[PDB]
Amino acid sequence: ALERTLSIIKPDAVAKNVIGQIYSRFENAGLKIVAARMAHLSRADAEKFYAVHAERPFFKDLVEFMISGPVMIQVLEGEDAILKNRDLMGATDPKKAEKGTIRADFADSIDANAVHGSDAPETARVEIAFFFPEMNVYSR
Ligand SMILES: [Cl-]
Repeated sequence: ALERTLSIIKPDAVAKNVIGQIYSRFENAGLKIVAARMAHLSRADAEKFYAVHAERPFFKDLVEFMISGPVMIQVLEGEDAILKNRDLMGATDPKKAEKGTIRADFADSIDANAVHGSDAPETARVEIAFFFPEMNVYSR
């Protein structure tokens, strides 16, 4: 019963050099990094990634904050990986995010919000496949 979710450490949190602290929150919550790479998404990639929000007001900002610098992309595996990741991340608005979460601690605003996590099983499957061939996802 170990599912997988896609996580991105966004360019604001990479720029702060806290990849390690965030990673440790995943690992101490019993999640395992089974795929990882550092990438700089093109605008096009960010758009396909965020397609589900295309005709939305916050789309422009969400793409441009995702492509402003390098990001750290990983597949996290474990029991209830998707929801555990979401608990660790906290609310999308840091202002309304609980103490001890990744966003409360590292997010500068709604746009510069430190991380992404997949929101359900179907989005997790599609996001993992977007960034990684299974050949490079190592279940352990
Ligand atoms: Cl551009």
